[PDB]
Amino acid sequence: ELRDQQEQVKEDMETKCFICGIGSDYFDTTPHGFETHTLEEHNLANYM
Amino acid sequence: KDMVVMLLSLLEGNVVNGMIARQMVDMLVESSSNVEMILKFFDMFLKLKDIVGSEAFQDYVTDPRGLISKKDFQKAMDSQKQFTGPEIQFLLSCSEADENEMINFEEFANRFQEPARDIGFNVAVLLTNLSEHVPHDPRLRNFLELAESILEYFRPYLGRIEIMGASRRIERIYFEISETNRAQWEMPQVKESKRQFIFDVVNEGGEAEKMELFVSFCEDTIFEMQIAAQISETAREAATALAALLWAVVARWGELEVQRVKFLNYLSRNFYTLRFLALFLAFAINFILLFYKVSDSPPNMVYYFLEESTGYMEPALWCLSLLHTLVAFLCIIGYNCLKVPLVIFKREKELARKLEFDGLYITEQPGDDDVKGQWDRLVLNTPSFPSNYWDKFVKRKVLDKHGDIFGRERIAELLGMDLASLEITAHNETWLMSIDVKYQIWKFGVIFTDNSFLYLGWYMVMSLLGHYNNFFFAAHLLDIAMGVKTLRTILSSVTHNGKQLVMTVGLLAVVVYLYTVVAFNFFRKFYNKSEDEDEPDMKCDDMMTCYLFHMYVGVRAGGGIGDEIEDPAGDEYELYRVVFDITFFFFVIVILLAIIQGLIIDAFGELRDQQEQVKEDMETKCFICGIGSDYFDTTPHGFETHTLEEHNLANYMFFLMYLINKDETEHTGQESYVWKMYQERCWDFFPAGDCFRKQYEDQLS
Amino acid sequence: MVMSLLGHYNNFFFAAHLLDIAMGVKTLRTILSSVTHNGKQLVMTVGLLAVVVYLYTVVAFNFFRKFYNKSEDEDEPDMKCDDMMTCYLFHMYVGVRAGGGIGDEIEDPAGDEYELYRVVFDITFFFFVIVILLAIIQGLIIDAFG
Amino acid sequence: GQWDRLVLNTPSFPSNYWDKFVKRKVLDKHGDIFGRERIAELLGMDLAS
Amino acid sequence: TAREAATALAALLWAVVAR
Ligand SMILES: Nc1ncnc2c1ncn2[C@@H]1O[C@H](COP(=O)(O)OP(=O)(O)OP(=O)(O)O)[C@@H](O)[C@H]1O
Ligand SMILES: Nc1ncnc2c1ncn2[C@@H]1O[C@H](COP(=O)(O)OP(=O)(O)OP(=O)(O)O)[C@@H](O)[C@H]1O
Ligand SMILES: Cn1c(=O)c2c(ncn2C)n(C)c1=O
Ligand SMILES: Cn1c(=O)c2c(ncn2C)n(C)c1=O
Ligand SMILES: [Ca+2]
Ligand SMILES: [Zn+2]
Repeated sequence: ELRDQQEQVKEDMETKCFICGIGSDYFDTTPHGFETHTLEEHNLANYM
Repeated sequence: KDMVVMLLSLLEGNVVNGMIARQMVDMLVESSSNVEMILKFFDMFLKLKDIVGSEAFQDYVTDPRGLISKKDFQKAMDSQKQFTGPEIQFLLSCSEADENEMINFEEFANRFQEPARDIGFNVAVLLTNLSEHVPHDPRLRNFLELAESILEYFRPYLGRIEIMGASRRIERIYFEISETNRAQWEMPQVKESKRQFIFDVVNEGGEAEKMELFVSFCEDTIFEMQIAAQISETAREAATALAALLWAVVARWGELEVQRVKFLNYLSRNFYTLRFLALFLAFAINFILLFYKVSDSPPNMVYYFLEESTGYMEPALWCLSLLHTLVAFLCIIGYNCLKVPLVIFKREKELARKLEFDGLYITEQPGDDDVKGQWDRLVLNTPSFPSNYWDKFVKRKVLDKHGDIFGRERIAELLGMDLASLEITAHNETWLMSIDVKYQIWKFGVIFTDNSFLYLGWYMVMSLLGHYNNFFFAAHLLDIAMGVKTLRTILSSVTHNGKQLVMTVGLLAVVVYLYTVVAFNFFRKFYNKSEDEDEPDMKCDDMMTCYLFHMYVGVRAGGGIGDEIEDPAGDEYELYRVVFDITFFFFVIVILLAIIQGLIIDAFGELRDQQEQVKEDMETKCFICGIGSDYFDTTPHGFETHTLEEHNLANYMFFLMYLINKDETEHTGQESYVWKMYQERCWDFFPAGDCFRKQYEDQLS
Repeated sequence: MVMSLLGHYNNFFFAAHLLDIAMGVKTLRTILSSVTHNGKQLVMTVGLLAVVVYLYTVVAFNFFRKFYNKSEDEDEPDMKCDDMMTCYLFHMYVGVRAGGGIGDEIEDPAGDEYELYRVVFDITFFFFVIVILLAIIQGLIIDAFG
Repeated sequence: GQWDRLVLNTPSFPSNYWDKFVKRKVLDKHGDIFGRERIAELLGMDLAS
Repeated sequence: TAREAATALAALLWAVVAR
């Protein structure tokens, strides 16, 4: 269960944007939606 | 054919309900009798071959000459009843009669087959495109109904793709798939590569990697097809029964050059069968090996062979040793001639694309981080760098691209061409001496880099050294583990959790070492494994001996360290030792060993689950355009329609090969556009989440 | 019926009719069908275990013949690992069944030659053939039933 | 299929099937393509007449 | 059970667990 938790942390981080919640689903229709979204639109470091 | 090509090029680019398509069908109606007559001609002369090839028509043949009379001709096509009476009369008028009222069925069928193939295909393409673009056309329904047999015959050769590249509008493109392409695609040699690629690309999961590796696999598959085309054309009884059962379950001066070529083709054709039979010989030699026995003196230890019918099997091992060695060497030659070109093509393509975009040497900073990237250096200077790759102008293209910035003369000496005079002469327009050394060093270096070739080389070393000691053929028994998929997964499960496994093994070693330290510091009195009181053997007075004994006994036994410990009854430290023994049991037997076992079995379970999930995801959604089956469960038998016609995976490689084959000036607008799009190495022509139905559901009907 | 008629010839044969309980109950039917559900992987796993124990027995015959004495009496030293067939049978009968490696059966090392190599061989046999193969068989069967 | 070939050319072929007229349907479907005599020999029927 | 074997085992263990 612990190992599943560390795996789920990475899975949720990669399939969902932390800043705004939903992600990689509506953006997935646009090519490279999630990558651009997390690099420019909604990024954790840019808020700090 | 030129007529219909012009017509369909005129129609190209139309919307679902456009004036062009409406006028198209209106004009087709305006010549209803004429187009119907043409379609009837095609239908009759196409069903002609089906009629003639049938056994029912063959039964009416009653002449050793092989020519059928006109009366029997009419009777046969009356029995078939496919052709109407006036149609049979017209066919009789068309008969190439030899003045004896006898007509050759074979010549009559074959003569009017080759010239009409292209035009029949084009007419079928036109009719299919009109039906697809404008479904609500009652007038076109009659023409489609008359175009029944022609469409069915030309359907396997026909293929449909739905790339979107113009004005963000999805459109359909049709082309001709030759019989040779599909026939060679049906070869299971490329089918296995298809399975491996469809596993690997889904395993990777990269968004752009999908299309990138798809195109890379298409290029590699085309190269493999080229290679294939160029190369084609008592206890003994129980032990014997067990071996048979195992085998059953597991199994289920120019003349010199001509001979060399024939030998290479022979080895390349049945390399896999050669490997299988080599495995069987390894089984046989190990089985024969299973009957040895040692003795004190020869018939000075002696390894002498003894069993019933020595003449059957003692020379058998002797001859099969050499036979296995020769078979394995032929296996090396076959592997060198078969698959090494494919990997060298992969590496050449990868380095060329890196040199073009990443510009590894125009920037001249490999960094020496990767040994492969460093070894990539020697081969640029060789003129024969791009020979294996289909393109050989990548060096000149990169020169023209980036020599204005980095200096043309700088990369003139780097990329291996003689000088700018070499390109000037190119624009102007013994075999031993033609061999370039550095290219060969790079070639065999990358050959010695690949894992499969080293596995086969280790096989060579073992087979050659097996004559030094016959027991060394037991190493060749590992092909079973390296063969069938289940044992390959079993072996890979060990390496899957390598980091975790080694770390927990280290943790177990740490725990046992700490327990050894405390056992020496407190309980050195109890470790008395000796029986005779005259010469006691204290198992724990030195660190190394005590630690070795712990690692050897405490973990292995399962009961704990106390099994070999003298019973602590009625003595000091009795409770301080019962605590130590119970915590040894609870921390070394029931947890850590269980942790390792669970790690191994869960790694294997995860590997099997991922293998099943690959096949599942194969069906949940189509990976070309990233569309699920939800839109097509709304209609009966829908996802099959998508896979077969809309975004079929097999038809894309046919489309690429068809683009390669025909010349540039014959490309249509869509074909030229997709050619340019691929040449730019930008992948947006793919549907990319947009199917035709998604755009045109309103008028799809 | 055939077994029942055989039973009249010898009553002992009526014991084979007790297997009908398995087909009678759904749970027992699933229990027996677990073996044949994943029998493909199980057969090759058994083959792998046989291959591994064969490698270990040929290694033992090549280098460890003098540690395989099983006869307590010194008058008649019974060399269990005297021939390939006998040594392989002895391993496949005792080592896997014991569950604690072959060290329970082989005479323990007393600091003689090959002591380090002997302990490495014994520990790797224990690991590979106990913690890996038997555990995989157990997990495969229980996971198929689950 | 090799074993079920044996039950084609015998009477009372649809003993348990609801439809006892499958022979006529198979005839009317495939006799034109495969010849009436061949279908008659295969299906075990006496004759088309 | 000599110095060389223990040294090699400890070196391999440290090399693995260092990273
Ligand atoms: N708000 C967010 N900030 C950062 N990453 C996010 C965010 N939301 C989603 N992600 C996803 O997490 C990924 C990065 O996560 P993480 O910090 O674990 O990776 P990293 O390996 O440290 O990053 P990188 O190698 O790109 O520097 C992003 O590429 C993106 O897919
Ligand atoms: N582009 C695609 N998108 C989604 N599914 C596809 C696509 N192309 C093929 N398929 C799937 O392929 C399946 C056919 O696979 P099948 O069981 O016939 O064997 P295969 O592994 O593809 O090998 P082969 O056809 O070469 O014998 C179809 O049922 C379909 O689901
Ligand atoms: C000859 N040829 C190929 O063989 C080829 C290709 N693209 C991929 N391949 C395999 N191109 C553009 C090409 O001209
Ligand atoms: C009389 N009958 C049947 O007996 C039958 C059937 N479908 C199945 N059976 C058994 N139909 C359609 C039918 O008409
Ligand atoms: Ca043109
Ligand atoms: Zn699609």
